[PDB]
Amino acid sequence: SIWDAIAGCEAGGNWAINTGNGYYGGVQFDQGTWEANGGLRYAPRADLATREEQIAVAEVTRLRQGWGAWPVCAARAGAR
Repeated sequence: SIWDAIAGCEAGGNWAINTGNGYYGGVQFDQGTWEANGGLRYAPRADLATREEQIAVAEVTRLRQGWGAWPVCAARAGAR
């Protein structure tokens, strides 16, 4: 559950957060990155997808992009 720690850091654990800052949901995806990593299969934006679906897209993103996708929070979670 490394993603729960990242989501604590990115979003205070609110997987449905949508504050209008350019980023969405528990791990603060921008829209380009949600769609490029297959997110539209699940929901129109990351905050409209479930925690499990957001993690699924985040696993694809990490494999494609690395942890550099979450510049501080991945470190705070112990990440590779």
